[PDB]
Amino acid sequence: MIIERLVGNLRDLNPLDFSVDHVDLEWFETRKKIARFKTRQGKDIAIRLKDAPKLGLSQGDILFKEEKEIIAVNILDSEVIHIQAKSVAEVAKICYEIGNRHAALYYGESQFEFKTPFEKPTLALLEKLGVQNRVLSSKLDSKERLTV
Amino acid sequence: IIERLVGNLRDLNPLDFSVDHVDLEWFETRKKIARFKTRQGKDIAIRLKDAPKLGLSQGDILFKEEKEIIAVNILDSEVIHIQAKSVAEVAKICYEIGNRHAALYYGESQFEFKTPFEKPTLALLEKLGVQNRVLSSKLDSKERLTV
Repeated sequence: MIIERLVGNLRDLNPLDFSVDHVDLEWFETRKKIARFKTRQGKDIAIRLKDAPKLGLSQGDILFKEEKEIIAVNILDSEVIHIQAKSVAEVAKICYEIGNRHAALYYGESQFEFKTPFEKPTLALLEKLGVQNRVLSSKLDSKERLTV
Repeated sequence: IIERLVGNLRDLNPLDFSVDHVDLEWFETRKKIARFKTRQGKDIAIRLKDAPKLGLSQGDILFKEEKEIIAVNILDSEVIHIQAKSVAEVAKICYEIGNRHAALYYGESQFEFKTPFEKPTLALLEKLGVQNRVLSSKLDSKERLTV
């Protein structure tokens, strides 16, 4: 149908248990408040949200639940530079330099880790600074973005 | 014309000396070639070989003959002194100031940072609810974040 409100998330499980269909978003499309998708199973779906989370849609956000049938957001993976900073000093240097390049940036899964989309210049930079990183196909979750 | 630094007043120097000072703005500290006039009115030319990549610092000696010194002094300016509460906040503060393209410097303790005053920057900082005080103080080159 024409979805206006999130119905929670698969994380606050949900043993599934359910027949979950998925909408596949790029990490950059997760901030759309009005749009039309087609689900994995090909259902036609419309979002015009009231009170989208300011951060964007996250993995597992339930768009639809009728009986045992679910539709949920899933974020496609992309190539991502996984930055591992050695100190607080280096954190500020990394963040300030990426912020300068106006690249997107996200919190990693540990204090000194940070994740940005892959872009040749970004990586040139990171290597120039001699910062540790690996490129990986992985998932930029909205809830972990740096506001900006 | 001065081509080489002769160390710094910090590695003292009890003074002891008749120190004249060149007065630079924090943004002028990266000049490699230029002409100044000292505080005492001497005329002085810099064409440096191997300027510190970071800029001239407070107290960098430009000239020493006998007891007479000439040294760099960085004029104080209004500076937002940022005190971040966590590593998380450090990355958000730094990334947002970088975005704004503001200058940024390391403070004197781990979660302290200093940037020129500018209304937007401070608007931002208050918007993020970050702790800061404005103060006339000194942005030393050696503590800049490269870019």
